[PDB]
Amino acid sequence: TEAPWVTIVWDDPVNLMSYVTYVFQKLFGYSEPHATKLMLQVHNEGKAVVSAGSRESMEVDVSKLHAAGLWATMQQDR
Ligand SMILES: [Mg+2]
Ligand SMILES: [Mg+2]
Ligand code: NI
Repeated sequence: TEAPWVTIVWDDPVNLMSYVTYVFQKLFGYSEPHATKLMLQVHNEGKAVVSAGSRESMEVDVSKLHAAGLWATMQQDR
């Protein structure tokens, strides 16, 4: 069966919170309040879904995030 996927960013001990907010705006076109909210969700919960779409589209988002130095994975949405 067909299924959509999500990209998840994970908290890490090195990166700056301000960097993550910028990366989400730059890579995804998100507004500042959206990017900051997602950043704080990852930082306070340990992880958060940052984007959603086809498996192929999430593969691109994971690669973009890895090149930025962020810990990203993808998984099917259930
Ligand atoms: Mg990270
Ligand atoms: Mg879900
Ligand atoms: Ni921290």
